[PDB]
Amino acid sequence: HQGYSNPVIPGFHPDPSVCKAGDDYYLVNSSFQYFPGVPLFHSKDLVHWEQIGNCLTRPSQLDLTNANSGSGIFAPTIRYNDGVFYMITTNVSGKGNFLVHTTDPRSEWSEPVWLEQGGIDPSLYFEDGKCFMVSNPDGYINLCEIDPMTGKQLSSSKRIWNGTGGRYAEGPHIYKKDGWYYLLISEGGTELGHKVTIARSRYIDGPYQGNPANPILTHANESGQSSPIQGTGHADLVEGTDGSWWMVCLAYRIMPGTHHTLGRETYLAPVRWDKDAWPVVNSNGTISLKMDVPTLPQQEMKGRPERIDFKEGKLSPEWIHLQNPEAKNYIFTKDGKLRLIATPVTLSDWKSPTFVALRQEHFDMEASAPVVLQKAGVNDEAGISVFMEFHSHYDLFVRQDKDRKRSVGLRYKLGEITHYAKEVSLPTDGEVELVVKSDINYYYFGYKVNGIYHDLGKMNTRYLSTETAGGFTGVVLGLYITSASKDSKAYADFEYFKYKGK
Ligand SMILES: OC[C@@H]1O/C(=N\O)[C@H](O)[C@H]1O
Repeated sequence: HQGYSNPVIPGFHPDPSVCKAGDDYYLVNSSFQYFPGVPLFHSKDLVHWEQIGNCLTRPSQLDLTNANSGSGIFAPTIRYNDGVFYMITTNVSGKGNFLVHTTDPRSEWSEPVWLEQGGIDPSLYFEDGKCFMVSNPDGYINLCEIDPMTGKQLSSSKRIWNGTGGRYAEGPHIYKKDGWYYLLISEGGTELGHKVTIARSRYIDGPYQGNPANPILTHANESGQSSPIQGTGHADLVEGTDGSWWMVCLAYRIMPGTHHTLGRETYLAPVRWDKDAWPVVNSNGTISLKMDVPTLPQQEMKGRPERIDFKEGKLSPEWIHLQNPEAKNYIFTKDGKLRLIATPVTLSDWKSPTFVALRQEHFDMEASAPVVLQKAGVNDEAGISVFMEFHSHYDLFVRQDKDRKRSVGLRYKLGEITHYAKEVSLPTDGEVELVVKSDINYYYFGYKVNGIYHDLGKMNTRYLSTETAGGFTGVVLGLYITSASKDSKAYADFEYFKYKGK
């Protein structure tokens, strides 16, 4: 009933949108180049969230050809109306705006319903048996009516607002309260200038008048400059079960030199919203890591296991691939290991490698996995990659050398640099466990064989940040295999994946 920590969903979980279905809450994030797309969460208290799945789970729903950290799936919105869940988003690597729907969030969602109105950050609002769509073509918030089942546009598009004057007006959502249509948007861009602004009108099609107190949430001003959280924005308003008001929003945690590697994460703020009043977010339009505020009655949810095993023969919803995966290269063995089949595709090829990953969700963490490389030709490799983008990733691996010898290598890919930090000869018997640790300053790398851990050294975190590497995503930790030899049938088995955050 009192207090929680932010972020409520750590690591790469940007552009949160939430809906209330009775006493249940469901939340979606943008996923960019990753498959499956649009992670889908469930909560009873807005604080604790369980990933129950992903909205885009089949190739027919999600074409990621040539997608990267700056393309693919952008901000999604989730809405619940009359027993139907709708998820509306943009695929910028494909045909643009669309939605999918379902009556059961845990089931397979529909095929895409492609939409006419352009721009990005589409969102839906329902009233009087009608479905209204907003998005942001040419920087203007546009409104139209749609049939959400057929995707047919039923009214002409109208420009309803263009924000307070701040840059990159996006994330529009309409709500109705106290006889006003409230239009909430993001301005300022998704870096340090991020802010949430709100306008209202007696008519859904305007004219909209801005809140004199805008912005309603931002760390861009003097009041936020010292905060370890920056870039607060892309909010979605939601009602508590007790009639209180809340918002989910994105933000990030800054690192030295103004860097962030954990992506934009999902944050929660309380909102005061009196009858006939404008909303005020957490008193002064800021949020904190420790939120000492009343909450809905709290219920803990299932999280990521400290040791993930593959005995069940199914990866949980948390696991993500680069672009559209070659599904036959990920298999589960008789003794319950993850088996990854090699292809020649490296992690720098801008195509889908045999690569599957979990988001890094803590500054201080340790992750590890045993690696059993088999049927390998010379220079075939398998291991763990600390991955931001095809041009920005640190790779720790077991490599097949000549004469049945093997080694552990550590390779840093940064633009035109491909730097071999270490190449260490292995003992011919002994299962190798590869180990990646981190703190806010460095990744540390090592390996364990025959009960002895060996340090392979460290590398700065800043080179994998969004500020350095570009794009819209966060660091992921991936298991991978790449062949580089004539006619290779190499594969590698991974018995578990350990992840523990401090
Ligand atoms: O990518 C175009 C805009 O740039 C931004 N921030 O820098 C906004 O979030 C995008 O809408």
